[PDB]
Formats: sequence, C-alpha cells, structure tokens
Amino acid sequence: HMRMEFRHNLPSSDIIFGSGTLEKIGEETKKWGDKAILVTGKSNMKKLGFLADAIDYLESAGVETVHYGEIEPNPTTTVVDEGAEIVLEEGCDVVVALGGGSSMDAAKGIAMVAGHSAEERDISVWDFAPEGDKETKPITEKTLPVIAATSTSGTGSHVTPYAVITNPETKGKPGFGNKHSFPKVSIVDIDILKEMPPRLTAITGYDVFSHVSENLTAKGDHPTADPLAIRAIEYVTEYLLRAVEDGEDIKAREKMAVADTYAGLSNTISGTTLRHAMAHPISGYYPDISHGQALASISVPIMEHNIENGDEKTWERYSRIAVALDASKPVDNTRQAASKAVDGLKNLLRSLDLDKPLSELGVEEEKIPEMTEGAFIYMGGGIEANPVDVSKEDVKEIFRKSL
Amino acid sequence: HMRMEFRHNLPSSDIIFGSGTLEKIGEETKKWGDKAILVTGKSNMKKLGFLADAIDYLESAGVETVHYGEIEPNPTTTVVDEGAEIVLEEGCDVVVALGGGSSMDAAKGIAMVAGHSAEERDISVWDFAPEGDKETKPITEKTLPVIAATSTSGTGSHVTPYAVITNPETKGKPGFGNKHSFPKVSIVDIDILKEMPPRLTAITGYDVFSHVSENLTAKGDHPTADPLAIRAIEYVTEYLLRAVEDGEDIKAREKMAVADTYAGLSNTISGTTLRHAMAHPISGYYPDISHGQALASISVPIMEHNIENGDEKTWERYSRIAVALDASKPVDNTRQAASKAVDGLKNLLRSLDLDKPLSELGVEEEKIPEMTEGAFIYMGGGIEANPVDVSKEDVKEIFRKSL
Ligand SMILES: NC(=O)C1=CN([C@@H]2O[C@H](COP(=O)(O)OP(=O)(O)OC[C@H]3O[C@@H](n4cnc5c(N)ncnc54)[C@H](OP(=O)(O)O)[C@@H]3O)[C@@H](O)[C@H]2O)[C@@H](O)[C@@H](O)C1
Ligand SMILES: NC(=O)C1=CN([C@@H]2O[C@H](COP(=O)(O)OP(=O)(O)OC[C@H]3O[C@@H](n4cnc5c(N)ncnc54)[C@H](OP(=O)(O)O)[C@@H]3O)[C@@H](O)[C@H]2O)[C@@H](O)[C@@H](O)C1
Ligand SMILES: [Mn+2]
Ligand SMILES: [Mn+2]
Repeated sequence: HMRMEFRHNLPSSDIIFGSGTLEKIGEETKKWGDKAILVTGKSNMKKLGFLADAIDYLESAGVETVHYGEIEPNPTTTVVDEGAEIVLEEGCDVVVALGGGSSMDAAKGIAMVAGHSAEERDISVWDFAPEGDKETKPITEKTLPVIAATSTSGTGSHVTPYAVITNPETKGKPGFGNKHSFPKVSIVDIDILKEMPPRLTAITGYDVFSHVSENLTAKGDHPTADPLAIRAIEYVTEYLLRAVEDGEDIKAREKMAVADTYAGLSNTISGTTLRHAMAHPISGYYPDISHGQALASISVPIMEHNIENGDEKTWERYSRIAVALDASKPVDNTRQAASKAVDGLKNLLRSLDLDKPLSELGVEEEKIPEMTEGAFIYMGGGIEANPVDVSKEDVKEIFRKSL
Repeated sequence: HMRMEFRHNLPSSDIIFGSGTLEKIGEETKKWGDKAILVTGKSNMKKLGFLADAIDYLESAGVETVHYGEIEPNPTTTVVDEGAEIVLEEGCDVVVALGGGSSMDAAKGIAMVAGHSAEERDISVWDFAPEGDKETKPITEKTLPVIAATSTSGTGSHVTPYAVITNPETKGKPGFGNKHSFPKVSIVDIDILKEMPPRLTAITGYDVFSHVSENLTAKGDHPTADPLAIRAIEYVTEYLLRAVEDGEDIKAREKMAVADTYAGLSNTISGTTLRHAMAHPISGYYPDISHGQALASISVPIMEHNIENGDEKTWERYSRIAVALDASKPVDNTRQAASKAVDGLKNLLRSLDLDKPLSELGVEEEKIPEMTEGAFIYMGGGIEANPVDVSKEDVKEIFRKSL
C-alpha cells in the first residue's frame, strides 16, 4: 500500500456569515486598529450603498477611516503601492477590504508593503512577488491586519493568504502571501453578494469551481481540503445557475457563498494547478479579461491534458469531480471514468455561457510564448502542483487549442 | 426561505501526517521553546519505544526535556496541577504531548496553569473549568505552546482547543479551552497509531464517530464542519472494523487518522451535544470507564430522543448520517429517514462489540441524579447545543434506558 504523507497548514480563520453581517465590520476592525484604510472598487459598493454603510459602521464603532476607492479589476502594483503610501501618510493601522478578489488582494498587498516600510516607503509589493528564482522579500508578521468583507462568491480571498497582483511592466500576475496576510476576520454578507449581476455571478461562480477542482487534483495527498472541495463542486452544480438566473434566490446565494468559503479554505490547504498557472498570464497580458473567463476558456484542453497523461490516482479524483458535477454516477479510477469530468465541465461551461475560445476574448496567437513564459516565471508553484508534467511547449500547445 | 447565519472560528492548524513523522517532533518543538516537558502516559509509549525516540529527537534537536510520564486515562486536576509545578520548577517553556486524548488534554492543562502562574503557583486548572455559572478564569495567550503527537485515532485533541479534566472532589469532567490552547503543531504518526490494540482502536474509533455525528446535528448552521464530519463517518464505516481486525492494515489506520483529524477540526468549529454531555459524568463518576464506551452505552437512547423530539432540519442531518453509515440510500428530511441512523448506529456498535448497557460497565442506578447534575453543571454547552431541549429528568430517563 502507498503510504499517505502530507503537511496541512491553515492559518486561523474567523468567518462571520449571514445577511446584514456588514454591521459587524466596525466592531471587528476596532479589535485590530483605531484607524482603517477602506479598500474598495470605484463604483459598485458606492452605488449599492454598502460603502456608506461600512464607513458608518466603522466610524460608529469609532474607527477613523480613510477611503481608498481606486481598485480596478486585476489590481496592479502601482495601485497597491499608492494605497500603501496613503496608509503611511495617514498612519492607518488596519486594512479593511469591501469588494471582490481584486479589492481583497489589493488590501493584503497594501498591508504587506505598509507594514514592512520605513517612514515614506522604500519597498514595492513586487519585492514580495515570485519572479522565477528571484529571492522574494519575506512576508512577515509586520504585515498589517486585514479585515475582509467579500462582495463576490468567487475568489475565496476572504479566507486565503494570497494576493494576486499584476505588474504592468512585465505583465506578470503571480499570487503570493502566507499566514501573516490571511484576514483576521472574514465577513460574508448575503445582502452584498445577492447584488452581483448574472454575468459576474457566473464568472466568480466558475472561479469557485476552478479552485476546488484544481485543489482536488493537485499532486500529493491533501485530505483536509478534499471534503470541502467536493462539497463546493456539488453546490456549484446545484445552485450556481439558480443564482445566475435569479440573483434574489437567497438559498442559491448562500450555498455559493458557502461554496466560495470552502474554496478559499481548500485553496489555502491544497493549491491550484495548471489551469490557474496559464489563466493568470491571460489577465496579465489582457487586463480587461476576467479571471474566471480566462479560466473557463482554457479549462477543457487542460483537463483533457491532465487526464490523458494521468494515472489511476489522478483519474479517480477527476471521476469524483464528474460525480459531483452530476455527469456520472459511479466513481472509478480509469481514464474513461475520469473523462466524464470533461463532459460535466462542458455542460457547466455551457449552462453559464462561459464556453468561449481565447479568440473571442481578444487573445491573439502572437502572445503564446509571452504568456507561456508568464506561467512558468510567475506561477511556477501551479505548474509544479499539476498532477502531470507540462513542458514549455506543452503549455504553448494548450494555449493554441484554447484559441 | 430560512436565512443561514453562523460564525466559524478555527485556530491556526499545522498538521504533520505520515509514518515516521515523530522524527519531526524535535525540530518543531524547538521553534517554540528550548526546554520541553514531555507529557505521556505511564507505560505504552515507553514499552513501544516511541518515548525513547521522542526524547532522542527532542534532544538531538537540542530541546532539553523533562519527562512527565504520569498521565492516567481520564486525567485529573491533581495530575495537571502537579505537572505544572514541574514546569515552573524546571523553567520549561513548551509542553509536548505524546499519547492519547488523556495526555494531550493534560498537556494543554499544564500549559494553561503554568503560563498563568506566578513563580510557585497560586492557581489550579479547575479555575479555568466551567462549573455552572462560576466565572471561569480566562484562558489567555499566556498559555504555554503545546506540541501534540497523537497516539490514538480517537479524540481529535491534536487539533482541538479543548482539555477534558476530571475533578475527583466533585467528579466533574468538563471540557474547556480556546485558541490559546490549540496545539501549535500536530503530529499524526501512523507508526504509533498502528500499535493501538483492537479494543483501544474500537473505543477511540467510536469517539471519532461520536464527535462528527454530534457536530453535524448540533443546533444552528455550521457548514464548514459538515463535509469533514460526513467524510469522517464514511471513513469510520469503511475502515474502523478493518483497523480493529487487522491493526497492521495501514490504509485503514491512515483513514481512521484522517477521520480523527476531521473530527477534531469539526469539533472545534461545531460542538458536541447531549451524548458527550452525559458521557463525561460517567467517566467522572467511574474513572475506569473509557470515554468511548461511555459514549457507546448511551448513544441509542439519546439518538432516539433527539429524533423523536426533532424537526425536519434535524431529521435531514440524521438521515445523512444513516447514508454515511451505509444504513440507507436516499437522504430525506422525515422522522422515518432519520430513524435509519439508529439502525446504522446499532450495526456499528455491534460490529465493534461496544453495545453494552451501563450496568455491564459497573454504573449503578443510584448514581443517576448525581450524573445528571454532572451533565448540566459541567457540560452545559453540550446540553444547549443539543438539537432538542432536555430537562433534568429527560436526562435521568435517558440514563435509565441506557442501564
Ligand atoms: N487572493 C486569492 O486567493 C485569489 C484572487 N484572485 C484574483 O481576484 C480577482 C478577481 O476578483 P473578483 O471577485 O472575481 O471580481 P473583482 O474584485 O475584480 O470585481 C469585478 C467587478 O465586479 C464588481 N463587483 C464586485 N462585487 C460586486 C457586487 N456585489 N455587486 C456588483 N458588482 C460587484 C466590481 O465593482 P467595482 O469596480 O466598484 O469594484 C468590479 O467592477 C482577480 O484579480 C483574481 O486574479 C484569483 O486569482 C483567485 O484564484 C485567487
Ligand atoms: N480535548 C478534546 O478535544 C477531547 C478529549 N477527550 C478525552 O480524551 C481522553 C481519552 O483519550 P484516548 O485517546 O481515547 O485514550 P487515553 O489517552 O486515555 O489512553 C488510554 C489507554 O490507551 C494507551 N494508548 C494510547 N495510545 C496507545 C497506542 N498507540 N498503543 C498502545 N496503547 C496506547 C494508553 O497507554 P498509557 O497508559 O501508557 O498512556 C492508555 O493506557 C478522555 O479523557 C476524553 O474525555 C474526549 O472527551 C473528546 O471527546 C474531546
Ligand atoms: Mn481563481
Ligand atoms: Mn469524545
């Protein structure tokens, strides 16, 4: 028998789940600081009034708050480094995020730069970011505390250590972070998430699926992630299209937010693999391409590559994904059983109108070697976590079949 | 639709799983202190040589080690308070446990008393222990760090905050603890666990089952515990009897240790209910009664009481336990579907020869009001977590049907 061996690492988590739990953001932030920077996008939290509420709760708590409403989707290094300067100029001591993955990741990055800076700065968030064998600057407990109120049922970021930051100079979009950048408190407010439009629901829903299906097939044993990852796929199958079709379907919103929370916990314990490794350089080189659509448009060729070069242990995992996707009934450890996950994936992608080749999003064949070097330089952990090897041209071939 | 609302709290966890992972106990302890007290039972870790190994690894690391090999099953306050005096006399700075729940709980208690003491003591572990409305002494970060190497696939204690300590004066056996008594590092070594005798395997295996089945039916929503709790019951059904019948069945040992780890994580997030509340006063008043046999001997009347006074939401949960116990195929939310969990429980109890009335263990009817007051005074959280109310005589009646 093959001995099972793993190390499970999961930072402390504190999750406040329910509708109206934004009311708690002030009291919880005060436990961690007296002067918050509130990190949000530019318009949607404002428009739907949750921004005003959050400011009200923080200040009614008695947390002085500087609003940084500058985060655009796929946050950049300049937006993070500028946010940290505001932290250092105003003497903020806790970073609060209200927004999707882009805001929560910018928030964690601001926490990192600002906690490790001198008085004015002398460091960039890129110093923490993987870049080939470049020795990264260690992320330490100096990282400012982060409070995360998520507004998407998508990235898991309210319960992960990771920030995903794009350098516009190199187009890298790596992820980085550890126990010191994991949010001290995570607020999941159904009243915010139920305002996601249909298409944002579907994109971020597919991100939930992408995490847990990759977490399950990552190389090695990771049993503590697996029941959460499986339950998440089962909730995606049962509830994501319900949420896309009726945003006011509260049970469907709750299950997607539970599933999104499973995915963050699962992505912390396990890790993503080749699908994320190649999806990030897509948003790096094409910053208006959603992360969840980049994932969707390359999923079928990658899943088919992993099954074809896999083994019995990997196939069994893909077979369990197929059962959870309702594309199959019995779990088995064969190439054929694993292939039904490809059938289930295509149905999911079709039900959510995510099945689009990379050409339809604006990606051009000329950018293949650029993105391929992007995946290995900035997402090397994902390539190494993939259940099968991929060479540099393995990845270029995958990109082209996704075209 | 019924809105879902919960708060999830899970302290940082670091789990080293595999065979031969006792080799890591020294390096990991050194990260937390230079002078450990090693908290073990009296004979079995010594006899099987893991005690010598642990001392060797700790000192070969360079951790000076004082052995406290005095823990008897169902640890008492005097054994904890005496262990803390040795900590304070020798200036130990990290508490290391190698043993079952009894050693890990004694270790956490030693960490608490010794971290909150003056120079010689002036405090008992009982000061931290629930006792009716007695204001308990707060358990703070002063708690010494705890390294836990478990030797049973039973209590979950290597990944819970809780210590269960008996006061011989009152016979109370409450549990207590929080984030500051959760082990900094948890080592799960298949080579130690595979030495559990058959009967200890079955007893501690049923403890694994008791945690997750109670965690699933505890009042309120607790979605982050549930997939782990379900997977644990599925592993108990598939592998516990294999482990009892062949202790060298390594796959069965691994799955039980994974299941035991699920149960600790799940018992931290959720909580136990009436079965544990009444099982503890049994070991409190009868200290040679195993915790897992006390649980077993009262399980059928309690599960039948919770189903009979339950609702659709509770019944659905018991129905999922029945499916996971292989006693049923479809999940439904009816009294009848939930009742098949009682059929599945009896099969499990019969396959492990745990089906014994309280009379067969030595419990006498005269002790019912004593144990009943024990459950409410010392295990009030479990009674309140139970999905249905129980009055003081509800509990006395349950005890008598278990006789
Ligand atoms: N830290 C982590 O663990 C991970 C984070 N990731 C990264 O997360 C980012 C994507 O985040 P998402 O949450 O999907 O969406 P964004 O934060 O970019 O916002 C996109 C648009 O949606 C809007 N939005 C968010 N919640 C809304 C709501 N309730 N109602 C209406 N609109 C809402 C946003 O409005 P704003 O522009 O005002 O911010 C934005 O326009 C990407 O940059 C991705 O790379 C992923 O890579 C992920 O796998 C891992
Ligand atoms: N802190 C927590 O979260 C919980 C701990 N609990 C508490 O845990 C204690 C029971 O622990 P267990 O692990 O089941 O067993 P014990 O620690 O008492 O040891 C019992 C006997 O088994 C022996 N043993 C343990 N591992 C062995 C091994 N690999 N091979 C051979 N023998 C082994 C032990 O040998 P020693 O006497 O030398 O210690 C002991 O005699 C009870 O006191 C229980 O109340 C439970 O209440 C539980 O629900 C919650
Ligand atoms: Mn993602
Ligand atoms: Mn127990």
